[PDB]
Amino acid sequence: TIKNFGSNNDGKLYMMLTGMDYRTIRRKDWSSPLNTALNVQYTNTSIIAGGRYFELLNETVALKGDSVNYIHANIDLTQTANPVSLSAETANNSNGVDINNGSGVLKVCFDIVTTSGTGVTSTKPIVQTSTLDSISVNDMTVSGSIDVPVQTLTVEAGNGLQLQLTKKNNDLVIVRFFGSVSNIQKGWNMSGTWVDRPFRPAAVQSLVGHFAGRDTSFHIDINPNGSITWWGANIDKTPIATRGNGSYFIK
Amino acid sequence: TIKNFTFFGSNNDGKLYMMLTGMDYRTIRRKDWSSPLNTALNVQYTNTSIIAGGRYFELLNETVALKGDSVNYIHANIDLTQTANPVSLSAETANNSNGVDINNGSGVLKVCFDIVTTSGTGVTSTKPIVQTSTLDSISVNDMTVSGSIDVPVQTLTVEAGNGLQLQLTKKNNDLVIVRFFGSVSNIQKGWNMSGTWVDRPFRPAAVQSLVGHFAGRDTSFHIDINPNGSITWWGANIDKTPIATRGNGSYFIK
Amino acid sequence: TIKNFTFGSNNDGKLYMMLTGMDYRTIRRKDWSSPLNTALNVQYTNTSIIAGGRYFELLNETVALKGDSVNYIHANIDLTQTANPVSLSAETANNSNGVDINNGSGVLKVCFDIVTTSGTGVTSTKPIVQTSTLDSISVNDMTVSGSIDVPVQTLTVEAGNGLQLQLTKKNNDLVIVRFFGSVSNIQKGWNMSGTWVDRPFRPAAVQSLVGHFAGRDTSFHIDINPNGSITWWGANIDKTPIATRGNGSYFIK
Repeated sequence: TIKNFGSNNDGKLYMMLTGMDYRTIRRKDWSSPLNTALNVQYTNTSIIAGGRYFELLNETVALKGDSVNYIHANIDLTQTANPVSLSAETANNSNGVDINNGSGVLKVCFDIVTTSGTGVTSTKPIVQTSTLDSISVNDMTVSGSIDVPVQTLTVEAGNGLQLQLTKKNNDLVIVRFFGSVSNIQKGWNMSGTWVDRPFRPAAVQSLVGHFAGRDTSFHIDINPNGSITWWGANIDKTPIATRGNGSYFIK
Repeated sequence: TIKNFTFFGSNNDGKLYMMLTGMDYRTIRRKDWSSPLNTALNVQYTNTSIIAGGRYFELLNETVALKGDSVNYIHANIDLTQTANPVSLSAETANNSNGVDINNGSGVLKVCFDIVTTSGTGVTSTKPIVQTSTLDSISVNDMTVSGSIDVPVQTLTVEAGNGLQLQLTKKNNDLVIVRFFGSVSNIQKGWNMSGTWVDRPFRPAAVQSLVGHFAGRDTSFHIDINPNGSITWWGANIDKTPIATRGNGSYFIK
Repeated sequence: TIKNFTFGSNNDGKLYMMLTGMDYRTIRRKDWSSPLNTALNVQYTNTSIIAGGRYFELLNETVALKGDSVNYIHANIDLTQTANPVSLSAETANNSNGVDINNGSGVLKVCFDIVTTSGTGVTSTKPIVQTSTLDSISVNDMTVSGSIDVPVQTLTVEAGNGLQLQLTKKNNDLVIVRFFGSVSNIQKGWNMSGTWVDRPFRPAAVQSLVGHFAGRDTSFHIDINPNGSITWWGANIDKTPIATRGNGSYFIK
């Protein structure tokens, strides 16, 4: 059975409070769903979809065998007896239908159940997405991963030197050295392209590199203006391969 | 028109809603279900929901007149004494948000939610005010950030001794990048540098070997930052003539 | 006094808990005005609390404290006590019990404040943290005043030829490699003859990591290849080992 404990304005209100759109859910299994043959029984699961709260209380959905089943909550607000029904479908058919601003049936997938010919072999929930703008927090613990913006830049610095720069969170940069340097003196600026503004550090950064197949090393300074100063020893006309990773903060 | 739902207790629900979403009186929740329409020096909110002070209301074809050649700060104003129309919009020359607690006392709440810049003839750009979620501790599985994460940063300059200087920057109380400066002289391999030890908040759990480079040379050194904060020299021996020491090395505290 | 409001109260309770991402072991709490500390008492002037998705207000509500003690202030919710389901207690420990009052019977106890006293009055107060338990967050900007804890994995590799690597990976992305051991019998371009880097630490692209020979002016680098093998790119080393040290960093992604 399904209990359905409203107004369009409350639907919108609740969606805004929790930061959900029409393509996700809030979901809590208070007790575990139970698998029997080609069926899942939701014993006590609460769902919020489109800001509308409902409960799955010993509600069984029947499955297709040897398949990945996409379990959907389907909300039809005019079906005043049973507004919510469950379906098992061959694809994620979530439709993003706005049931608080317009007519229509909201379909939203919340579970993925894989079956053999005779029973359930695995279950994976659909993620519950909280879409937020700016967060001020004291502490955070992450069990998976944080995805931050990444930008890349290849710089032909001059004299054969190449830098491949990767910047994450607009702050941490790792520079990978490539190419082969020749015709440069200590203290000389390299003769090629300056580092693009978004990768320039606030203060001069000395990055250590290594000459491949040798026991010798160099460093370069990436200056705040984007210029690059050579601080290895003088190199004559024979190019020497330059390699290594160096890291700096922009901020 | 403005549809006023959480009004005429409404103050108890207001407080409840503010608490659930983590908002104070100086921010909003806001959703344009359809785009506002800009026409000459006017913005027409076609279908926008706002929560201000935990009070939910809708702007349905509600137009605000704008000042020309100006940055217009669009405010929602909530005055519970104006029983017939407790919410109104204004376009103002500054952000005049006032943080007034309308759920516990009298007063008019003003909160800016849009910034609309105009030429002489119409809207040239619109930028919403950010919706701030003020949270204490978060446990999350995964996060995607489109802008940036700001984490705490601490810096320390250490006169390590023998002319070596370290400038340490620590972020999230964990990742440290050390920048070498100064010039080293009169030191042997294996000796502790004769100066100041690294302050406790920058000390690593395990010894960290940081590679540096001698400016203008093909030669390098490393130092160890020991868990006790001491710094051990692991370049070759250096005589009386100082040699300039540079380079960035990174380590984790934890 | 305690004024109760959220008392289908069970369904609204679960609804509110789900909207804010709270379980039965935390609260939402806001002092709209400052509590008053008066001798061995705290007077909550105007404080709202949500516990188990139930909202209530502490209005001129005084809790007597033990002297020279750390007092754990609890909200206690017993839905069977219809006329006054909520009461406050000051206790010698955090005795929060996580009782599910919206699905089951029982008294929920949840600590929300820690009030420390001298012999005569309050010396400090510290609120209990309000925990938001969320699944996936999509955000524009975030500011953190404390710290972010991300996953950390470590790996020690007996790489071959005497070279040892200690790798630490954070957020499944940033790796810092610490070199140890002493290397011998290797040439430039040769793969180290030991254990390859485990799959979870392998980079998408070849990473050159610079190291230093302890007590010397000389340096080397190794390449960690996407297949997990490690290629020597120092000068050739004969039979006599040389101690290898240093930190190098790379991104996996």
